[PDB]
Amino acid sequence: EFDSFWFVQQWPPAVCSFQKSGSCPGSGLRTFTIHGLWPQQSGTSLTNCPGSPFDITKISHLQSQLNTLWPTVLRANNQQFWSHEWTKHGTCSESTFNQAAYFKLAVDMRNNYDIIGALRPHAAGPNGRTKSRQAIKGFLKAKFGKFPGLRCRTDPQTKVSYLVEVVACFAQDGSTLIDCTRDTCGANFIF
Ligand SMILES: Nc1nc2c(ncn2[C@@H]2O[C@H](COP(=O)(O)O)[C@@H](O)[C@H]2O)c(=O)[nH]1
Repeated sequence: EFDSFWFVQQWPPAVCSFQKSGSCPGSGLRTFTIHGLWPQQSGTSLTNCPGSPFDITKISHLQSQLNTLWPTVLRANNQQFWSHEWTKHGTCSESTFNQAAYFKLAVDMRNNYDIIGALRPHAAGPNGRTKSRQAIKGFLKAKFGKFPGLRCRTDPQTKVSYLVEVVACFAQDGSTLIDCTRDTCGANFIF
């Protein structure tokens, strides 16, 4: 039912910068974390596929890694976030990846796709300054071999565009990187 995966990582500070009021734990993180692993089909995310109910016992061995790499950055309950991501996205690839394998896949993908690490050397790390879409995609392609998908958000008040997420696209095997085909960023953005 799926032809690929979108492995979506979020930049905590940027994500939380849009919540103009209230608390947001993401305001203090300094590394990219996991938003989700989304099975794809025909250029769109497959969602809410019939499948097994979320079962925390299937990933109990990964709780340390998941609390570190897949915390919620908006709320406080990490498990609630994992459950939601499984039911809305994970079920769509359960035909080949059971819950344990799906979450292990996301963890391995995160450990194998260190965004800041790939940008740091080329002086492209975050600093609240303007960055080039082609430059950033170029540095990530040079390091990982394929083009990532960049996701930006515009501040409703200043109209300034900020990088909020980076997508690594994978083939249906969930291991072979492929080029992403869409960005929601303009030629330049703050990072
Ligand atoms: N993007 C995002 N959503 C989160 C996070 N923690 C909890 N959520 C919740 O998960 C929803 C994301 O749904 P998704 O787009 O992954 O299907 C959000 O609307 C929000 O209510 C987080 O760290 N990032």
